[PDB]
Amino acid sequence: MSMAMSQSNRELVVDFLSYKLSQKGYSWSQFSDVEENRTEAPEGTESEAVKQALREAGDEFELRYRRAFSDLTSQLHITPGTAYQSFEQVVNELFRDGVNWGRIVAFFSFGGALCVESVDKEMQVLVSRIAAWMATYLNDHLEPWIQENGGWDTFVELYGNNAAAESRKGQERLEHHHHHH
Ligand SMILES: O=C(NS(=O)(=O)c1ccc(NCCSc2ccccc2)c([N+](=O)[O-])c1)c1ccc(-c2ccc(F)cc2)cc1
Repeated sequence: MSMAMSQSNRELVVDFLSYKLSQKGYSWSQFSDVEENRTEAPEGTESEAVKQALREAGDEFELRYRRAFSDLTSQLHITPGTAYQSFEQVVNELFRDGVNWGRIVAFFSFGGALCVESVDKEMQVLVSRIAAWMATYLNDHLEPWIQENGGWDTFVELYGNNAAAESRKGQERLEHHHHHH
């Protein structure tokens, strides 16, 4: 069978996380140490598309929304006290109007943003904790909706273009016929 969503959540936040960490030079394998097998050329499949959309989303979403969670992040001060309580409290606030594809892109970049920042200073020990909270939220606190709408394949085929348009141009005045009369 396909048995999707079998384990594309725990390593979903870590995959995008490293994508933003390597940009700063923090890496991830060195975050909490842990033995390092190797992974030279295992291949396996590496044919995931969600990581692609979530990638551009972190950029596109960070343009039209000059102010998205400017208050949410400010309400997540990192410290030896809160963690999943305040994180879920402000996070649930995002998944309240209605679980949507964009909402899933905002909660994703929002989490990686908390790790890239906590690690940007000198705290690479609470990265698995934050990434874990987002991993569980997607494990069974959102998946049921990801498929009810269509599934990750839709989250990309719907917005994440994949050379499927086969139109190239598309402009032509305004890709429309001014139906508004
Ligand atoms: O528009 C939203 N969701 S959506 O209507 O379902 C949508 C719309 C367009 C795109 N993409 C095309 C335009 S770019 C974009 C991408 C992600 C988020 C926003 C824009 C995507 N998406 O890619 O996931 C998703 C959306 C808008 C605002 C918020 C939001 C909620 C609370 C906040 F504090 C800040 C922002 C959360 C989601």
